[PDB]
Amino acid sequence: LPESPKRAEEIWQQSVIGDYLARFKNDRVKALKAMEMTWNNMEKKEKLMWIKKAAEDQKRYERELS
Repeated sequence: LPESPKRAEEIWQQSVIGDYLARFKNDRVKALKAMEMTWNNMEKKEKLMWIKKAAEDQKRYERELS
């Protein structure tokens, strides 16, 4: 029953989705496109906090399995 571990990009997406949806007046394909473009353009230094969160969620998954 434990949820699968979340990738760095997914954790970041969760943090910003409300804002992109409000921007694009709830055009969901466009909000998702915009987020895809943004993540793809982000430098490693900007992705690092999300990489860390993804590493911790792998540990969360492992705890929950045991």
